[PDB]
Amino acid sequence: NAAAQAQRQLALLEQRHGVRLGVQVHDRDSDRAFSHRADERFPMCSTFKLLAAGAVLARADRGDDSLRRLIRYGAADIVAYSPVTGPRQAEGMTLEQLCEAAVTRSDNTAGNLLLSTLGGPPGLTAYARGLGDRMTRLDRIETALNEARPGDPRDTTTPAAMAGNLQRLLLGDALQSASRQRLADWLLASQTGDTRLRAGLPAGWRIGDKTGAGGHGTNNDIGVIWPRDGAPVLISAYLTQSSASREAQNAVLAEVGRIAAHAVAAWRLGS
Repeated sequence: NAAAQAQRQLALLEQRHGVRLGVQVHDRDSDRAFSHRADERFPMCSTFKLLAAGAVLARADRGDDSLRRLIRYGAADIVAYSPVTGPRQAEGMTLEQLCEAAVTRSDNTAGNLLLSTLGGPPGLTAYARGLGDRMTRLDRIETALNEARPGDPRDTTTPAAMAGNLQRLLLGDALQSASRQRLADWLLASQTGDTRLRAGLPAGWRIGDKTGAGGHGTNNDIGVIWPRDGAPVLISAYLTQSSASREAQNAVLAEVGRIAAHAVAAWRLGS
């Protein structure tokens, strides 16, 4: 069937690029799924920012925080790759501006500032447990969490666990409808994955995605695909142990996107 063909394609792709690849895809239209290593652990890298923004939105939903709250921070708090938070440091930024910077732009200081409102990495882990995710754990802050050492449990998820979180946050009831829309909008506005999953999608399809990259040849992309004419598709793609360049890694993820889009189309056509 289409799921078996997609799984064979992923196995061949993994072998020819010398990587360890973890993928979960779930098409909400046909309700069908396929996966590869979906129960194995992979380093999250910046993909944690999707969860962090979800946790902030959930707090806003229950009145435990406010998206309009102004957060002050110092030059001493700035870490690498902070294109939004760096220039705004003296004036501060609101919680919603920080969520947008973290999700849409992958701003690292923004991610750390979100974590600071959640009780740190332990707060994000607790949030994941509340979503029914028994695997994901965050232990470090940016950029330490990007080490991505094989075998290290810190700062890891599984493709299946993260796909479940995408479902609850974007498509289910973990967030109120308005907050669900905000998160989708921040993800759909991202460009950081233009050469990753999005590059493999048919014309007119959209993806709201969160990328990440780290040590040991780690490069990830997770999100929700909205096809041109179909219900949403959850996708979580984690790649690690590449010996190749970043551009080569990105092209592997683009091919995962093509494999996923073809399976969705095949389920639609009845192939």
